[PDB]
Amino acid sequence: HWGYGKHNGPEHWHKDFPIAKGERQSPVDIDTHTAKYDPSLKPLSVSYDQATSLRILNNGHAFNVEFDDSQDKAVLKGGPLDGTYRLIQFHFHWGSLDGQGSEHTVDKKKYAAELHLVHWNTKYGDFGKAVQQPDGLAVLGIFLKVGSAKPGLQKVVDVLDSIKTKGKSADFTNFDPRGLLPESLDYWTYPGSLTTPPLLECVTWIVLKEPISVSSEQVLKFRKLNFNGEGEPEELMVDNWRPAQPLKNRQIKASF
Ligand SMILES: Nc1nnc(C(F)(F)S(N)(=O)=O)s1
Ligand SMILES: [Zn+2]
Repeated sequence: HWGYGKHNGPEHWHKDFPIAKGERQSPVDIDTHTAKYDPSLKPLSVSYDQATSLRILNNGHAFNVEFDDSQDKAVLKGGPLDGTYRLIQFHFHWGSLDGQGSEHTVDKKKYAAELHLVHWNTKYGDFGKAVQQPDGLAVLGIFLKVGSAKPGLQKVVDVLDSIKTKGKSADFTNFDPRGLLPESLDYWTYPGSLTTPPLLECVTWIVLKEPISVSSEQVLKFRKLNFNGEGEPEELMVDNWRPAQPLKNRQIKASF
């Protein structure tokens, strides 16, 4: 099935998922000189004080930190969004080397990794109905650069050794995602898609301008994870990013 290798990677996905060549695919290159400041944009509201993490899972492509989304505990509102979007999970994309790993690029610059916090529109009642709607999801993306350590990331780094291979999971309660956010909430926003199969065109992307810093040692532990299952030959989980897709005369709007 799909992956990130030469024989099942991004350039192959369109055969099973034709929407890969669609009109609003993600990620994209953010040309900062062409993005336009949008005064219609309301301020962004990230309300994560009640967030309830439950578990972390290696899904064979990345790891997901899962939240309890059976109530309005952690939500994203405002900015370009109408309504309330509830946090369901976050995950990362990262590279084999510090010069690559992000999915979005900024003036063609690639970061070492990208964090995605995935939220769904509560008006659609559940995640699987929301991904079938053009405004069903809101994903907050945050770039990672290598430099000083991110203290709030270390509890994630700490548990990765217990979910090395595909299908492993570990308990991950009481994790606070507020510890992953940069100081500034300035952002770029555009309509796009999931960046993995099934590549559904349901996402309002909100990409923060300010990256967070993580240490070399932290990202190195990311790179010790495995795409394969236990007892199979080691395939390091690296370069699980989709490259930039054609913008197709969407306009990227800036909040600043
Ligand atoms: N892991 C993944 N979880 N969600 C994924 C997505 F494809 F939906 S993304 N990269 O947020 O568009 S990747
Ligand atoms: Zn993602």
